[PDB]
Order: sequence, then structure tokens, then C-alpha cells
Amino acid sequence: KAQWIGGTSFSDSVVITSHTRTSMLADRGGYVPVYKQGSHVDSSQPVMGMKTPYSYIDVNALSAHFTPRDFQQLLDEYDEIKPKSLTIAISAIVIKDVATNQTGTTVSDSASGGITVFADDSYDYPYVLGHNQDTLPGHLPGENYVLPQYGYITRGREIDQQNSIVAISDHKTELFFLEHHDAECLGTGDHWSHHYEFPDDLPWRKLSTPNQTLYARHNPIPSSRLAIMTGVDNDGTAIWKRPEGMDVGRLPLNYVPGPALMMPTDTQIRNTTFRDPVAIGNPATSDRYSVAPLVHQPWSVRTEEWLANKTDYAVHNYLGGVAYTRRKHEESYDKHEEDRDGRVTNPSRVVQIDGDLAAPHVGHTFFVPGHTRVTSGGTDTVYSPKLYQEPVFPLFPGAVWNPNPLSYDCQIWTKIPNTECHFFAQYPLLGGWGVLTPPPMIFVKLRSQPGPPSPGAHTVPQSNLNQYAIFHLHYSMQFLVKRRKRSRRHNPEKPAPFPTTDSGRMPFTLANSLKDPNTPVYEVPSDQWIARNYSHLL
Amino acid sequence: STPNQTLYARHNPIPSSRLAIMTGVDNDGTAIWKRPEGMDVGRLPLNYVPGPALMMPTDTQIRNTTFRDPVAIGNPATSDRYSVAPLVHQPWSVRTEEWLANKTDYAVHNYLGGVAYTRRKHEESYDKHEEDRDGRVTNPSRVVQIDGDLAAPHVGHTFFVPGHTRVTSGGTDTVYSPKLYQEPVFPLFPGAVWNPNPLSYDCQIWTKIPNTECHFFAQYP
Amino acid sequence: KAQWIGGTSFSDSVVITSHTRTSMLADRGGYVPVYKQGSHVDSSQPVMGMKTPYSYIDVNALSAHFTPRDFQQLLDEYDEIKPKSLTIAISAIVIKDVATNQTGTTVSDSASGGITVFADDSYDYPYVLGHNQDTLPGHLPGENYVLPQYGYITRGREIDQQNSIVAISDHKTELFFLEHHDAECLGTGDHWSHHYEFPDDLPWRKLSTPNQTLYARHNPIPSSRLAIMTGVDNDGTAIWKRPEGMDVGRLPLNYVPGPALMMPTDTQIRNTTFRDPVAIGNPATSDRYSVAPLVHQPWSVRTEEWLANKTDYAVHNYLGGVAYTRRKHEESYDKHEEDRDGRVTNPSRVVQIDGDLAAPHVGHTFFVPGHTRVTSGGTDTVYSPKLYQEPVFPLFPGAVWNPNPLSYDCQIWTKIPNTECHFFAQYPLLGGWGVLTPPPMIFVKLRSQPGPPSPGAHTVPQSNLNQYAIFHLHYSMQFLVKRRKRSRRHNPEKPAPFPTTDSGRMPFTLANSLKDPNTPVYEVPSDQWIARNYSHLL
Amino acid sequence: KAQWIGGTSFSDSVVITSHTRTSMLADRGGYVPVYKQGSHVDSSQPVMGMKTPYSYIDVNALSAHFTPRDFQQLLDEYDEIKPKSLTIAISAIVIKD
Repeated sequence: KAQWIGGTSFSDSVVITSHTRTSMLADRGGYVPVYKQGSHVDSSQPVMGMKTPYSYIDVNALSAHFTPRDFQQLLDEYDEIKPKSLTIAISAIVIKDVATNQTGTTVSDSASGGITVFADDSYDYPYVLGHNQDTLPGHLPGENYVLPQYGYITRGREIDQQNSIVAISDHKTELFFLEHHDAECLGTGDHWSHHYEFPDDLPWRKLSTPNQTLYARHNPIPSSRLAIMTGVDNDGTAIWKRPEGMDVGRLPLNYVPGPALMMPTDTQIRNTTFRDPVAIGNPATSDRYSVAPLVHQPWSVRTEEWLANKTDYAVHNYLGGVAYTRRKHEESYDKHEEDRDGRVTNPSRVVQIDGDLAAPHVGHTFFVPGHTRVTSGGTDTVYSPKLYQEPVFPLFPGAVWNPNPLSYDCQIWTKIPNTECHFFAQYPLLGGWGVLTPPPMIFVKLRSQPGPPSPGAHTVPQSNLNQYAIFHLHYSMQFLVKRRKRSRRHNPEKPAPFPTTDSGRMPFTLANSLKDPNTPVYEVPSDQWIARNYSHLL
Repeated sequence: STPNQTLYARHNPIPSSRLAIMTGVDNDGTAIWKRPEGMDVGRLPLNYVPGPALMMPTDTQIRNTTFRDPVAIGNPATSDRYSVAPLVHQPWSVRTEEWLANKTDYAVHNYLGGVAYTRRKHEESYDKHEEDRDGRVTNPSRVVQIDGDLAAPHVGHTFFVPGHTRVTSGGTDTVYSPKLYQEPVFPLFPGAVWNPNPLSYDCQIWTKIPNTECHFFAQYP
Repeated sequence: KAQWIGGTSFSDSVVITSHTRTSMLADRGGYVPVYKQGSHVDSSQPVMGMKTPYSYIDVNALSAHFTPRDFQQLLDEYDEIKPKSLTIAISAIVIKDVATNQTGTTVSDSASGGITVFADDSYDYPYVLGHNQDTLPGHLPGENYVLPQYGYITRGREIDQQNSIVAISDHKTELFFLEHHDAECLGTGDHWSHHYEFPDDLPWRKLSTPNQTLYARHNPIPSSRLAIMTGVDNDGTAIWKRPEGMDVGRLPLNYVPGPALMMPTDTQIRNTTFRDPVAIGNPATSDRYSVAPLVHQPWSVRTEEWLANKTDYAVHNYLGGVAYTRRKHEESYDKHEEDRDGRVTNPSRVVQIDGDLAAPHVGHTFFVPGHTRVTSGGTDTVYSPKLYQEPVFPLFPGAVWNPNPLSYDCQIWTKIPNTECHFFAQYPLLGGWGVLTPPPMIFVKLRSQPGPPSPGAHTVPQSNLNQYAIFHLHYSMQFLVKRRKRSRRHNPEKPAPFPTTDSGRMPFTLANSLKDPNTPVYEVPSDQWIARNYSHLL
Repeated sequence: KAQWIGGTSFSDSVVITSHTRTSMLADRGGYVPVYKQGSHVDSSQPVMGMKTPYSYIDVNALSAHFTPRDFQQLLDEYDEIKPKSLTIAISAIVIKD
């Protein structure tokens, strides 16, 4: 009994989304390492790497599970979505044989073919899901999903021999043969499904924007009963000032904002580019590795211009911010690999509208007193210290922040690195939900059929029979949700902005022709859809 | 057991990322984006940052002058201080294999603020040698990690060479030239991952968490 | 229900190792004898031989069952491994048809094909397993295992007619048609498994090195209470000497070493080579047959040089020693058959570190008294007898020795020849475990499909349809093991040396490129891994 | 019943290490304070201190509990050691004059 699965079901409790897509297994070569030496002149760093004949299914995004309309209803009626479960089923396996002839390529069923699939419930192989690498089902059903090959990075002893750093691999090099593991041989007419359930421990990710500025919550009517020290006068007077309720910037507050990198966003107009936005490394010029979204901050802020409420607001993209690259939708001969070093035009930028818990901000202590009169001219040296602008405002004990919202393309989960102690790891900087035990990587490969054996004559094994498998991939995921409790207010509350396409056409639809009749162009919004829809009092 | 993988390289070297990091702005507001390939380990945006780090110099100063104290939170310009020596969980000393033909004796780098167990005298008679004062100790056990660490030894928070930040670029409100790229003490952020120091064979087994109102990760001394 | 089997499981009691490999059955010709006449000028000796259309599976090595890492953990945590069981399962049988055309070779499934497999539980066919002949699964999964053809040697009446000896075969010639025996026809979608259990009588083979020199075990403090006769003085004085405890060489001992051949190892530098190392034969020059590892001794000893503790120790290879030939790992067009007479460069030499129960030794009675004064000048003749150096120190009643350790490539079992009386046969000189009833030879052959029958016209049967079978071969083996009881000692005990590759790269890993980009080179240690890891008091 | 205790026992679950050592109690003086004044020129900082006639037993190290070989096997076969318990017994007290 194979049934095509699809459609979503909303309930008050739970959201159940189901897709099915024809998938393909290319024949992947045998285990091959990919060793790319690093260079200190560039930013390259040595990777030992491995490539595997196996291929896995990466279903991890919201965009995969929620149809755009299903993502719309998600926000309208709900708040606090948390993922509950994930099923994946391979079914309708059919394995073609590609026979290359001078006549031509003739594909024909192989009644004898098979595929071999298994999942890691033991997490015993390098867990490659959740790093936001583009292997996903195309947004369009009817766009075949060709399963990504599986590979994994491993490190050796990494030495700086010269301008170029190389890994000699005399340690810590691992070779995982997935061949050696219990897997389930499948063949035409076999159904393999793997059900999985996220921890109950996952946090509820709010779908709604905080109402109030963090630092302005109080009664504008009364004066405070506290007196902040403004500064000293008349040599030791230490004048005190009692802030009125209205004074929002000046009122002492119980709870500080979360951390901030206070990075420049389009404040540098200079044509020069940062090699890397934020990188914790210990080479003056020798090397580095980025920590890009090092904090939970808007990657890009709307920041409405003021020229008569300019129609196109200036969108500020913070260095270290991240934008989802728009995939090519059934796009033929536009691959345009000739653009190198991965320059990407017009990515989805995840622009927040500055409904943030706290306005975008950059200076830890910004003030203009003049000298601090401790370390005032300089400390013990020529070094002029305790400079007022301090980058990276740090996390203090009393503190409050919200992580990034859920973009429609946001990754759903990721694997909290297996490590002794971790801190707020449940909120990944880059995505939805850190999980200790994630959805297993489901490894699939064509059962290899070798060619005719030689009578021990030339000792070169004939290449495997060229063949490929195509199958339905059922993947259903259940989300726990809570219907929104509307703030009880007398105002109609302006909805989150409906998506906008550069084209001006409706988003997530097939446009007839963009300078072609041939194929329709599926249109995605100019910017990343953000799951934050309605205010809620903080 | 030692962690296998570099923190920042865990992913499939085969695919390109589906994210685009902003590399920098061009042509006055172009804001060029770059999609890192899977292989690019340093350049790939990551969900989980390293733990804190003091980025202290280890044998990079060759100067015969010595630090009175390695790390000390105190509020006297010259009046007083008290050390916080192993202020973070970091290798106290890293092996850091030399490269001269894979030199047989690797240069062991001892981070200031690192700590080494003093070798006790084993039934050692009349070698007490108290005449050496101020507790100068020769050849202590240095707890040298081999740099199998979760993340390689590292020192700069934001290290880059753009030129001016073009916020507080020449200076802030003053002559003070601010937001200097090298920031010491890379701080603990909300998403973060680290491992505490391993268990040396001489490592103390327990300690008493000070009786105090609120403590943070006190279970790992 | 066919499931791919793999992975190992360690327990305190038992080790269970499982592999699965795509296998192939070539079409082997009909029964053909191979008769090679012998020559007395050379060492050749006549063999009647037989070749069979059948093919068998030889799974016998440790390297097959234990993944290198699984062999590592074997030593770290265990001692005394003994083999418990062996399962073999053929499954996922698929039988291609090779159609040769002027167009080209087109393989296509044959829904009608079959294979015919059976096992000898009666040992009624010549048992060919366990002689260390290279038919084994390649170390790399993904290296197809093409089952070896089956053949057997038989002897006739062997006469020296001339310089060349020939077997006339007027006796003792046997013809085994495996066709005539009960076997199980298999076809696409059939599962055939054969479970087997070693005797309980097998000895525990220690994985740990003896601590103490055999001849030095005693209290260094006391003097002995025995007096050895050193020699006679003053014409009949017969001076006696009481050895002190420290004197290890001179102290009389209850238990002698095992046998020894005291063979020269690299002491001959001469370019001349031994035709055969050790051969019990009765032809002055007419003929011989080797007994190569005639005793349990180190085949090769490390024997550390002294030049400032020279980094590369001089490895001494005892004549009659044996070394495992390194197989070519997915190695293409390096077959290099042009090297003839089987000259092999750089085999795995099974080098012991001289942790032996007794140091390497060569002289039975070595002494320099001068004449024995029995048979002193000569015996009854010119022959000068009872020469002090006696080769082949013999096994005496009180005696103690250890057999060779278990190399990672060591064969697991062998069949004790069916014979009236045998002596210590349970320890094969060359390998792991002699067994009375070994794992059955599992004979497999393609079910033969003849070509179109002629209308009795040319009376030459059309060749069989060219076809070959490929299938999964599950082979699981269980080992009984005992966790090590650590010698209770205050010292950390230096581990057995980790493997070393000539390349310097980590052993048992895929190296990217050796002067090629094309395929990775799987790297095996310079010398045979030895299963002896930690000392234990003897 | 006084028995000399020693030796370690490894199990899959738990590691049990035992040592026994002849110990001595010196006669320690009465309560004495040690007051060392601090100096800003140096790094010295004032400590009031106290010294007690009492003496305590500090058993706290891994090296104390794990014999080097017992520490070796610890690593070879195990991971994730956490301390479970600690017993201390004074016995065979004999007091010289």
C-alpha cells in the first residue's frame, strides 16, 4: 500500500504538513577524499574532507514543510510554533538502467536493482544536517529532488609550513565507511519509513513581535522614586537627578538588552570590502575563521528613511549578517557558474522592520564628558584607555533578548555540538532549533551492480552498471503550535507586511513569461518572509 | 575523550551553502554578498560560537621582563591587584608543533595565566633547597594539550584589515581612536559552546562552590 | 526480508563482527585438470591438480572480520580471543546476462538465472580453506569480491623417469564432481545462510605479551640452594658452584624453552639465496619440500640496533620466516605480472619486538671447553662428532613456549589433517586455530544455461549463455573474548606500538593522491599489526 | 577488625580505588594568628589568617586515588568519569611519646 501523501492540517494544538516528491539517486563515485590546502595570503584553510558514495536527505527548512499559504495561515492564527515530529518515507522505488550505446542512451527498468537506506539513531557518523547548505526539495512540486551526496570534514595536524598551510593528517583523520553498518536493502515495490520525534524540551519560538520598547515600560505619569547620579559638581557635590516617568532614555531599568556587536551597517560606503565580517582567530595576518551571526541581532534592519516617508526605505545590512540565496526555480541554462567566488546578487535579506525588543544600537557607553579622570590621559603608558565606544556590548547577569525570528527559509533544527558545557545552545544563531538528538541523517545509496567479471585478465574492474533510482520521498513534519491570544486592545493591529516581489507580481506564484514563453518563472519575495506577525506585550 | 571535529568545520564539503554572508559594500551601497562553498571552513557562517577566550600571549613576548601578575581584576592604578589566573577554560599550555622538518622537540607555548603543577620531591633527602626564594620553580608539569581542542588556539575577536570602520573611524568624540579591531577577552555570547579543561592526572578532584547567591557554570572549576 | 548486515559489537563475553560485500560469480569452465610436471633441476614437483566449475568463499583471516579500529579495540580492552562462531549468508542474488554484440557488450538481468550453493558438513571434498592463499574480501568495502574458483591437488604414482619427475596417475587419482551432491538451487530473491560453530575445545589465544624472561623468575636476593657442576678440576675434584639469585643465565631452571631452529637471520649478507629455507626431503639434489615455519618462533625480530638508539631498527628476517603479501587495493593497471617467479617487494613482515618468552637464541650447547673428551678428536672415524653447535634445539619433556601471536592478517582457522595421531595440532605454525571440523567450504556456481540445441547437426554444443551472478555476501563471525585482567603494578604500561606506514600517513585510511588524482590509495602498515598489546606475568 | 585496604577495581559501571598510608600527627601549637601586612609597592595584600592546633586530611587529587596504571586503564577502556563517593578511615592509631 503506497499512497501519495500531501496537504497540511491545522489544528488548535498541532500543525501537520506533508509533502511527496519524486527523488533521484545519482550514482556517486566510491569514497573519495577532497584535500584542499589552505593559504595564509588568502583566507583558505586546509580541509581533509571525505566524499561518500552515500547520499542523504536534507529536509531541513521551514520552506520545505510549509506551503507559502500554509506559512501565511501559520502566522495569522497562531503563535509559538515548536516542532513536534518528523517522518520520512521512501516509497515507489524504481531503478532505471542507463545503457549508453552508439545508438544513444536508452533507460530501461531494472527489475533487479536496489537501494540501501539506513538512518543514524546513534549519531555515530558525522552529522551534516543543519549547517544551511543548499540541498533541499525545490519549492516547486514537479522539480525533481536529486539527493545530495554525503561527505564530511575531518582535521589532521595543521601546520604552517610556508605562506600556504597544509594538513599532514598524522592524527585525528577519520574514515567512515557507511558500507559497514546495518542498512535495509530496498527494491522495486518496497516501502521504508523512519518516524522521529523532537525532544519535548524544545523552546516555544514566538511568532509575534514584542509590543513595548524594553526600556520604556512604566507609568508616564509618576516621577521615579530613584535618583540616578548624573555627575559630580562643586568638587564632591555628586548631584542627583530624579527622572520623570516620561523620560525613557534616562530611567534606570531592571533588565538590560541582550548582547550586541554594534557593527556598521552601510555606514561604511567605501568600496573596500571586509575579507571576513567577524573572525575569532589568532594570526595577525596568518589566518582567521568567521563567526558571522555572532549574536542574535537583526541581520538587516528596515530603518525607514525620512524623505517625506520615502517609498523605498534604505535597508541596512549589518556586516556579519546573513541572507538566504535565491535558488533557481526550474531555471534552465541560467546556471551562470562563470560568476566565481560565489558573488550573489539580490539574496533574501531577512529584513526586520525594527519592531525589535530594543532599537538598533551601537555604543556601550557613548558619552561626551571629556576625560574619565581614571586613566584619563592614558593608563600606565602612551595607550589612551577605556575608550568610550566599546564594541561587543557583553551579556550581563540581568539581561533580556529575543533570538532571531523564523524566516520562511529558516532552517528548522541543528545539532548542538556534542560538548561538555554549552550556553543557550537551544537557540542557534543562524536558525530555528538547536537539538541534542536531531533528526537522523538518512543515508541512501544505489545497491551497486558491478560489470561482467574478467577472467582475471586485465585486473581492472569493469565500471558499475550505470543506473539511477527514482522514488517518492514522503516527508511529513508535525509542529506544536498555540493559537494567538490577542492582546486585548481597542485598535485594529496592522498585520505584518505582505511579501513583495521585485517583479511586483504576487509572491510564490508562477508568472507566465519573464522575457521567455518557454517556462514559467516561480516568484519569491524580494526579502525573506519573517514569521513575526502581531504585537504582544512584553 | 577528545572532540573529533573542529567546531567551525562540520558540514558537507560537497554542497555550497544556501546562505550569503555580506562580505562588504561596493560601488556605494551595492553591499556585495558571497555564497560560501562547503569547503570554505573559515568563511562559513556558523550556528555556535566558541567559548570565551583571553587571547593571551604565549611565548610571543621573548622579553626578559616578567608580568608581576598575569591577569588581575583590581582597581588600583599601581596600588593593588589580585590575580584571576586561569580566568577561562583554555589550554594552559599548547603543544603547537614546530615546523622545522617536523622538529622532534616541539615548542611548547605556555599561556600567561596558565598554571602548572609543581613536581613534589619524592622521598628526596636534603634537596629541600629552600634557599631558592620567592618560589621560583623549575620544570613543573605543564598540562600541555596537543591542540586536539574543540577550536584551535586563537587570539583576536575581530582581526580584520579593512582600514577605518567608518563609524568612529578616526576617533569617537575625542582624540581616543576607538573600536580597535583587536579586542582582548572574547566574551561569552548566548549561542556558545566550549569544553572545560581536561583532567590532568594531578587535577584536583573537587572544590567547594563558594556559598553565594548566584553562580554561573560553577560546577566546572 | 533481506537486510544489509554490518558493524561490530563488543561485549565483555563475546565479539560479534559482521560484513556484507557485493560478490560476483564468474562463469568458470568445466572441470579441467591442471597437470604440471616436476623437474629435479628446479624444485618443481609433479601435481595432478583439478579445476572445478564451482567456486567457494574463503572468509578466513582476522583482517576480514575485524575492522582495523575493531582490531584496535580488541587489543586495548581484551585478552584471550577465541573464535566462537561463523555465519555466512548469500542474499540479494541477481544474475546478469552478458550479450556480446558487434554493437557491444550489453548486460541485462536474467529473470531465469540461478546459482547453486551447498556446504560440506561432511568434509567429503578436499578441504581447501586455511592454506593462506589469496582469496579474500578486499579491505575496502566497495571492492567487489569475486569468488575464487575451486580446485584440488591429487597425487598419482610419482616416478623419477629422467631429470624431470612426472606423475603417471595410475593410482590415488580422484575426481570429485561437486555436481553430484545435494545443493540448493537459488535464484533472484532467494536467501541462503549457513550458520557454523567452532568447537568449544579451541584454546584461548592470548593477546598479551609475557612479562618475564623465562629463565629469570626468582628472588634476586637469595642464593640458590642448588649447586651446578661447573666442571672438573684437579683430576676428579668436580668443582661445584652455587649460583646467586642475580645470576640469570647460570641458574638451573625447571622449564626449558620450546623448540627452536636457530636459523640465520640477515647474518648471511651473501647475495646467494636459499633455494628453499627448510626442507625435509631425501634427495641429495633430486628433490625437497619446504617446512617453512617449522617451529613457533618470531618470523622476524625487531632487534633494536645500537647506534645511539638508531631511529630505524634493523629488522632481522629469519629464513623460513613468512610475510603477508600486501594486496593491491583497488589498484588499476599496477598488476605488473611482468615480475615473475613471484618476487614480492615490501611484504608485511610480522615483526615481533622481542617481548618474547625467551630472547632470540641459536646454539643448543655453545661452549668453549675444548674437546668433550668423549668422542674428542673423533668418534670411530675421521668424523669429528658431537659438535657443540646443534641446530634445531629439540622439544624435551619439561618445556614451555608460546605460539606465534595473532597478526591482523593471520588466518583464523585451518583443518587439522585427518590423521591417526597429531601433536599440538591445535596451534598451526602459520596461523590462528587448528580445528578438527572447520567451517565448511561453501561451494557456489552459476546454474548453467546451455545455448540453443542443434538439430543433431554439427555435434558441438553451443557454449553456455555468458552470464554472471552478483550478490550480497553476509559473513558474521563471533569471537569469545576475556577482558584483560591488568597486572597490578604501579607503572603505566607502554602500549603496543601503533602501526606505521612507509608513507608516514595514518594507517588503514584513504590517502588522496599518490602521484595520481584518480583513485585514493588505501594505506596499510609497513609491518604486520601484532595482536600482542600489554604485558602479563608468566 | 582492622584490615589494610588497597587496590582498585574496575567495573563497567564504577571504579573503586583504595589506598592506605601510615600517617602522622605532629603536635601543632595552640591557636596562633598569622598577620602579614600588605604593601602596595609589592603585590602583598594584608591577611589576618589563623593557625589551628587541628590538622586535616586533604586527599583531593586524582593522582592520590588512581595509581598511574589505574589511571592508564581509566582512559583506555572508559570515558566520562564522574566521582561517586569518598570514604576515609583512620585506623591502627598508635601514639608515641
